[PDB]
Amino acid sequence: HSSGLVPRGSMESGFTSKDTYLSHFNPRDYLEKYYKFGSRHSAESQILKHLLKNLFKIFCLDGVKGDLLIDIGSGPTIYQLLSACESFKEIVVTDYSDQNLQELEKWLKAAPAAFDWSPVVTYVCDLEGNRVKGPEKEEKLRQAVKQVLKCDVTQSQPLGAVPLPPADCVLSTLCLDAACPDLPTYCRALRNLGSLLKPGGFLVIMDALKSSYYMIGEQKFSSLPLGREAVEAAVKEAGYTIEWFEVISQSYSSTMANNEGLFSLVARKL
Ligand SMILES: NC(=O)c1cccc(C#CCN(CC[C@@H](N)C(=O)O)C[C@H]2O[C@H](n3cnc4c(N)ncnc43)[C@@H](O)[C@H]2O)c1
Repeated sequence: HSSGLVPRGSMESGFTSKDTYLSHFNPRDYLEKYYKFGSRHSAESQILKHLLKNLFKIFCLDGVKGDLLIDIGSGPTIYQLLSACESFKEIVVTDYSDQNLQELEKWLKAAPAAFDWSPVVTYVCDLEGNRVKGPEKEEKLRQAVKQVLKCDVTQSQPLGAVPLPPADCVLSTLCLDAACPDLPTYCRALRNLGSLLKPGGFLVIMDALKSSYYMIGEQKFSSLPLGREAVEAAVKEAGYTIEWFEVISQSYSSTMANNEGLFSLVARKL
């Protein structure tokens, strides 16, 4: 093993192996290290609020809406879907790592051991005008999530053999940097994801810029350090057109990730 020197599961290829996401990725540690939302003025909270505001604007003031939205690399998180469940009749959340989708499956049952998204749900409700309070928002979301599937962005069929109608949208937060060891792997995954999108559908990606790693405590995972133009071009060569592309300076703390901001885009398959 490497021991901090380089990302775990990467001494050989240079990039954390996907089997490492089944070995050493503890979703409950991840949730508490990035989504506690306990103090709102952590570096983690400021980033999350921006993610939530972008999702709110994309899904509640912009057009993006429809019948099916497929979220890619959900991990064990549900925040990226709270504003989205207002505009899509059905949401299918996916992930590669069985540990993350069970920690997810615990949350749709509202099982007591589950992680508490209570305050995060609350912050999205006030954004959306306080039509509802938390518990109903969570219950609106829980009925919308209609499937929990094993997923792999590196495959010709990312979702394997599971049949689904073409999605009205595909979303992916903090995954592709984590899932793709290089630019050709990165570009291939965005074409694999287009495999699930109707023509003229929406691709919504938010990720980290020039980030070579992120931490969950002391276990270090690899991240593809991409710049805006690398991402801008990678998406363009996957067969999409970018309707909006935004970049913010705000970064994770040096202890958790060495990103230089995050990016946020809306694209459409040509
Ligand atoms: N880039 C940085 O430095 C950085 C900065 C800040 C945070 C993070 C993070 C992170 C964790 N992330 C989920 C987070 C997400 N839903 C969210 O919280 O927003 C990993 C996800 O990708 C895994 N995966 C791995 N291989 C895959 C493959 N081949 N196909 C499909 N999925 C694959 C999944 O297991 C899933 O867990 C990274």
